[PDB]
Amino acid sequence: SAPRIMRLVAECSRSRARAGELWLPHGTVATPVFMPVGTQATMKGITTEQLDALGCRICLGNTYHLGLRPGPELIQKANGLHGFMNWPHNLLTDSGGFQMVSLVSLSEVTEEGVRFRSPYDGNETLLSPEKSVQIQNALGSDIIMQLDDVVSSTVTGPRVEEAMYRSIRWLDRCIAAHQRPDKQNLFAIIQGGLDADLRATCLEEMTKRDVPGFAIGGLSGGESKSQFWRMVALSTSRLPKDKPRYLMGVGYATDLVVCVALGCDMFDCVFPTRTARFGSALVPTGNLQLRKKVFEKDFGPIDPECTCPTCQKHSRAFLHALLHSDNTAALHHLTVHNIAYQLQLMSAVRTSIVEKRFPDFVRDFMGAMYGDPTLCPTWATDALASVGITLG
Ligand SMILES: Nc1nc2[nH]cc(CN[C@H]3C=C[C@H](O)[C@@H]3O)c2c(=O)[nH]1
Ligand SMILES: [Br-]
Ligand SMILES: [Br-]
Ligand SMILES: [Cl-]
Ligand SMILES: [Cl-]
Ligand SMILES: [K+]
Ligand SMILES: [Zn+2]
Repeated sequence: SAPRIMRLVAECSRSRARAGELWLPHGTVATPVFMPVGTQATMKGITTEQLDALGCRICLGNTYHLGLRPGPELIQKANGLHGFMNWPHNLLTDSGGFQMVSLVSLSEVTEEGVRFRSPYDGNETLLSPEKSVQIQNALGSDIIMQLDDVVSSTVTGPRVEEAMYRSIRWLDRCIAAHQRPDKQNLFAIIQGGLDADLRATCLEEMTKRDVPGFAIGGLSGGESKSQFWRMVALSTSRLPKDKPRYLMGVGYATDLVVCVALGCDMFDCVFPTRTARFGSALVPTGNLQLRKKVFEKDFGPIDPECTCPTCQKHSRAFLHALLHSDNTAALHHLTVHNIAYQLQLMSAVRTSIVEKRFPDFVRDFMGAMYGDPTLCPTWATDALASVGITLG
């Protein structure tokens, strides 16, 4: 009944890979899409303008870092979070509850919401589904995330089932609190941890609600890669095909390609930024460790196929010297490049899907990444074989 925000351009015959279009209030976004953090909280980070120049048409943004106390913040801006960020394209804004429960061990979770006491004076801050959705309505982001009860995937016990059912109840609360469904798209977040039955229950129950899209939560928490890819495959097997699948917290290139093969459409991770901080640059063969002296007299670019400004203007040797003379500017250049590599990777994946050659693409990618596609990690081989893709 409700209008679908996603159009399927193509689906490959073997895997679950999909190429599509998100039609959002600030423009169309090609999927599968990696979503960089547009929030400027980092002193060392790429700017919104450079993201626009790279071709990024949707990024992540929250106001958790602003203000006086921890939690999401109203900004009291006439143009909302888009005006605050000077961003003409699409924004995805999480609830802020994940950061509130992860960054502060003092914060506690009750059915009423996420509770915190002031570090300075013990002031009590409560983030309820109602408050989360009201803040997100004021911010005006294009896609807003349900407030959910997040538990560590390493945790086992009744707490997992408790959080799953609480996430369902909070999904209903957020749906009810959500004004402006004509301008913002609320996504549910599938919970259940590594328990197949709990996650299957969460799938069956959450897909009963007519929300524009669905996300897969509680993965990439230190769980085994077997459990990770099995949970992803379960989720996408039971999520509707005419709506987006957003897998939160995965940025490794191999994980991206594999989870595209499993049916995921949207991704996010701060991995490119962290990789840059080690003096490392992402390439089809993995990463170049530019601090090493084998690049001292290497005057080629990071990647002669890369279209990013760093590869247009600077060489490996310049970056190698800059890492040891001005680590910060080198970090900025490597950040630009790694984000451009993530975008270039997603674009090439989508192109391979549209041209009906995705399995050959995966084979080439694994060969370049690991030497020969049969040297691919065992978990990725299992995952790919589960949806009809064999290597070599
Ligand atoms: N709102 C929300 N934001 C998120 N970002 C990343 C996740 C990924 N799941 C995290 C939660 C527990 C697991 O150990 C993993 O570390 C996520 C979520 O599950 N919910
Ligand atoms: Br990023
Ligand atoms: Br040079
Ligand atoms: Cl809704
Ligand atoms: Cl060396
Ligand atoms: K805050
Ligand atoms: Zn580059």
